[PDB]
Amino acid sequence: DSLKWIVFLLFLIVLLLLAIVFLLR
Amino acid sequence: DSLKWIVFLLFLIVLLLLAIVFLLR
Amino acid sequence: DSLKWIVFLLFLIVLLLLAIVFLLRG
Amino acid sequence: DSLKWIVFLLFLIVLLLLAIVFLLR
Amino acid sequence: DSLKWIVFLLFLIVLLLLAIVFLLR
Repeated sequence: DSLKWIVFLLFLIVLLLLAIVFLLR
Repeated sequence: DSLKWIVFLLFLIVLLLLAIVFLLR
Repeated sequence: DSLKWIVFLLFLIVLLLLAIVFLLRG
Repeated sequence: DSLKWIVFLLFLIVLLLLAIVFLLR
Repeated sequence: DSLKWIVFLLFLIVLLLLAIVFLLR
């Protein structure tokens, strides 16, 4: 489907923002 | 529910972006 | 419907990204 | 429709991320 | 079709965030 990929990409975005916060701190 | 999943991930994204804003400022 | 909440959160995200742009500018 | 606004906001998010990348480069 | 555009923009956002992480590291 496509909503599954949308959710997975949003999860990847959450992970990448977590990593960005880690690197900023 | 898909839509519900998307709202929660976007809320996490908003929280992380607020954290990034306050880490920059 | 959750589409309204999705649009609200995306609008907040746009605002926060503009804030980040301005913070990186000066 | 709300899908058009979602696409528009995502496109603006892409533009803002491009601006962030350009500023960081 | 708007879902294809949404997935495309989300994938581009993921790529840009990966670039931001790779630039911060």
